[PDB]
Amino acid sequence: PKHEFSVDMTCGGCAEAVSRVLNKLGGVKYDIDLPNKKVCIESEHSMDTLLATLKKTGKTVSYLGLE
Amino acid sequence: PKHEFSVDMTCGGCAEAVSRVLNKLGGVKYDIDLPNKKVCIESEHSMDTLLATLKKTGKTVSYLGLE
Ligand SMILES: [Cu+2]
Repeated sequence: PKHEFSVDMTCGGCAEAVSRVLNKLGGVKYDIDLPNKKVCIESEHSMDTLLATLKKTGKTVSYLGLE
Repeated sequence: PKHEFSVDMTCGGCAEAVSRVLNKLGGVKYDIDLPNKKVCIESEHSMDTLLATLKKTGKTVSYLGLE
């Protein structure tokens, strides 16, 4: 499944921190779009696990949906 | 005790993120100096706990010692 999240990243540092928490979770393939404040994640991890992982950053996160 | 950490924050968004994770931990009095990449924390929480809480952000964190 391909999950789509809004994450309120406002600098390259914010983007890199997202990548680091996702790397720590593992079992993910992702792309981070800074100008559109979007993270897409291909994973077998649950929506809730991915959400909780992103929210660890301390950034505002919401779920946009799924393919 | 009064602990000091370096946290590699590059924008105000990064400072907010640090604020949010520390608020969620609770039992802390902190100040964040964004241009100097420094976070001072007065807490009864162990250094270990504060370090782990800061590293949750996915930002690079190091320990600048007791005041
Ligand atoms: Cu930032």
